Amino acid sequence: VEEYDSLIEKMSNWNFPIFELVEKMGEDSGRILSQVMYTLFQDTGLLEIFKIPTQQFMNYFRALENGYRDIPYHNRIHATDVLHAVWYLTTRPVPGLQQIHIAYISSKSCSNPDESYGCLSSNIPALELMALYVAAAMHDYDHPGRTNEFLVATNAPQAVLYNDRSVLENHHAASAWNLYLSRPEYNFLLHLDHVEFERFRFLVIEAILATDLKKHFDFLAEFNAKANDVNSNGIEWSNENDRLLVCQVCIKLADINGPAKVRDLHLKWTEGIVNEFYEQGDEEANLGLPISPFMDRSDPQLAKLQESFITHIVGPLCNSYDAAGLLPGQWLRIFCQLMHHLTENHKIWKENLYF
Amino acid sequence: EYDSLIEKMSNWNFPIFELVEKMGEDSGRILSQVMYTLFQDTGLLEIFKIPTQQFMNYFRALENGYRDIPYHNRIHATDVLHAVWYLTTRPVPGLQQIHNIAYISSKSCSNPDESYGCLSSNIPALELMALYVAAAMHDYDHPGRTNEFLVATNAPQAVLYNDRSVLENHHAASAWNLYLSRPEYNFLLHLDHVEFERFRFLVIEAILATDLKKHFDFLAEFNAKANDVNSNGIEWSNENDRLLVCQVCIKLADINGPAKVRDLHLKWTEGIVNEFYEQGDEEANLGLPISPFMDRSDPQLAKLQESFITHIVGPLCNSYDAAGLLPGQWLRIFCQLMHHLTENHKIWKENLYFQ
Ligand SMILES: [C]OC1=[C]C2=C([C]=[C]1)C(O[C])=[C]C(C(=O)[N]C1=[C]C(C(=O)N([C])[C]C3=[C][C]=[C][C]=[C]3)=[C]C([B]([O])=O)=[C]1)=N2
Ligand SMILES: [C]OC1=[C]C2=C([C]=[C]1)C(O[C])=[C]C(C(=O)[N]C1=[C]C(C(=O)N([C])[C]C3=[C][C]=[C][C]=[C]3)=[C]C([B]([O])=O)=[C]1)=N2
Ligand SMILES: [Mg+2]
Ligand SMILES: [Mg+2]
Ligand SMILES: [Mg+2]
Ligand SMILES: [Mg+2]
Repeated sequence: VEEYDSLIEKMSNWNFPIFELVEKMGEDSGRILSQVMYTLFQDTGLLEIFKIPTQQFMNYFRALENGYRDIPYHNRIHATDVLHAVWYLTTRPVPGLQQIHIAYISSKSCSNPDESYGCLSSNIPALELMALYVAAAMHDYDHPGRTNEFLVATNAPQAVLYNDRSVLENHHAASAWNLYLSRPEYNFLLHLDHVEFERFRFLVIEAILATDLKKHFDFLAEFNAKANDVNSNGIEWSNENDRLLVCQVCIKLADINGPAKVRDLHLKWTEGIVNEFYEQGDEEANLGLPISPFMDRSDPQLAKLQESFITHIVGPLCNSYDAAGLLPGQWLRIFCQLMHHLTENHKIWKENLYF
Repeated sequence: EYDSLIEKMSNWNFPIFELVEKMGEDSGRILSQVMYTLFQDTGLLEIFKIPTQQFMNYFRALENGYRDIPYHNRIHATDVLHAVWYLTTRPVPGLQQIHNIAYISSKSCSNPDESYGCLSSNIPALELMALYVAAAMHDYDHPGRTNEFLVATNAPQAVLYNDRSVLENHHAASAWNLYLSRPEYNFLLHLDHVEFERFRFLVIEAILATDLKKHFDFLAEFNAKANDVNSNGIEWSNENDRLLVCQVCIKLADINGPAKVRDLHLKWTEGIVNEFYEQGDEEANLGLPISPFMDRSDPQLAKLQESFITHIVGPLCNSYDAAGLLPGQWLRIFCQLMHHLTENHKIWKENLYFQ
């Protein structure tokens, strides 16, 4: 209860210094995702709204956590960071977004300054935002630190099992749900009815499956058509598919936040993913496979990787989200914190490349 | 045996149940024998230098993976394989030829003249083999339940595949898993990494197209390309246009019954309802709502047949026929299975309206 208010205050910062929390937990850093999950459901009130008994909640997420491996990047910490991002993006105030309001959540840890500000929490039903948060928690569960391309190339059992389509992302969702159903001391959704649960599950899976970057430009196209058509009105908040698509793009952005954060955090995350890349290159080399781009430890091209990734993947996504007026910011023109971070970071790396 | 069979199968209404009966004790080998026969007829054995031993090893395994169930069995698999072969080889009125990169011709007929074309002339041999192999696999290890049943009951397969195309993913996944499960099966040993990778892709795409939840999606996409009056139809040079044609081809092959002689249509109908009723029997036992048309003690057999021919089969055949891809002959044009389809559609409309 003392600890609760300490943490919720730290996480109200977009640049939540998570690695300090991992260090502060030291010995019990393995429980980071379960503690943050609890904290955020309390903050959003999702516990009271769906009458979630704490024992099972904690049972499940404690299991989920342990399903994340001890690997540089695709671990409990990443899962937690992404969960934070989606929560922040869906709760915090957005300039010029209409409010509207089947239950809906509010973050106890802030009210919309005025009526010129809206929250996604006001426009997306609580059931749907819970899916997104739970999806964030699961989205990389039991990730083996290899890419889809690697698994397909090597005809890995998983790759065969899923016919080479969204191999990891299907496995994340499948083994996560398999866990949830694997014992009754996990069924924290016991107070949702058949239809609510069916739907919840659907929404979670769609959210997880959207994190595959092979589908990146497809998702991005579909979103600009709906949201960023100049002759259309953007997002019909009343429409089921328009709401899902918003959440899909939200988690997509949450999953790759680093370049839109302070350098300190961006670089820590970078360190993690390349270390995971190099382990894969090490294995590729051993099996006599062509070493994937930017995975040859004896040739980083770290500037080229960062710039390419910001330019081709992160940049266009954030601009679509920003153009659609869905990014939390404040009035002056509008100041969008992570668009500043993204631009500052994009410039630093353009610089290291050119010179 | 060879010349006997190939002559019988040159009939669109190939009387398969006679062949199953004629094979009697060796009726379990029907799919492997027909597979062999048709690759010989098309010359696919010589073109990809396929060693018979492994070919037969694999397909004999594949056969055994088909269960002893009313409808989704080796016989259905064989029927569908026949349909795709017939549709892709036989002469099509008014279709341009192009190449008759390897292409096949059926030893068991030449285009009567230059006013006739074959699909075999317009789709590469690699791609048509995928289709045929896909037909063979397309229902492998089918448990005689619907996707909706497996999803409803949170069956392990349904969880494994996150409720998307559950059976169709399993058909392709466990089929390929078998092919790779021992080297005495590798009949494609003379394709290079790229050719094989691609072949596999094409096979899976073909199998996954047989999910009827994607029916209206596939149907839309096809009429857009093929039957647009302001577009120039099918670019036979284009990879995606050719795949889509094969997808629609197998789609149509999987549900051919209504476009066959009433004798055959009704035999197939008998099979599927017997499979339906076994599922209803189980639904009843688990205290689940019995799915439409699955309560043996209440067939509504006319309503099922009429609905299915009108809403699923009818529109598909008309799209294929409008796009001028159906084998037929000049007079106007007589399309045999359009006649069958219409006569059958009328007989069922009649049993409904009147009885
Ligand atoms: C959150 O903070 C950051 C996250 C960063 C990052 C920097 C900060 C970064 O700097 C260059 C790179 C990545 C990155 O590559 N993540 C990632 C990649 C793939 C993958 O699919 N790869 C490498 C093939 C691919 C690349 C481009 C397009 C398609 C495929 C799968 C997963 B995952 O979590 O499952 C995650 N993430
Ligand atoms: C080859 O010749 C014939 C084939 C016939 C047929 C008559 C002749 C027939 O008469 C009623 C019905 C069927 C049929 O239903 N096949 C089938 C259906 C579904 C399915 O998805 N069902 C039942 C829900 C559904 C029904 C209609 C529309 C959408 C969904 C899954 C699979 B399978 O193999 O997995 C196979 N096939
Ligand atoms: Mg991932
Ligand atoms: Mg991730
Ligand atoms: Mg099927
Ligand atoms: Mg079938």
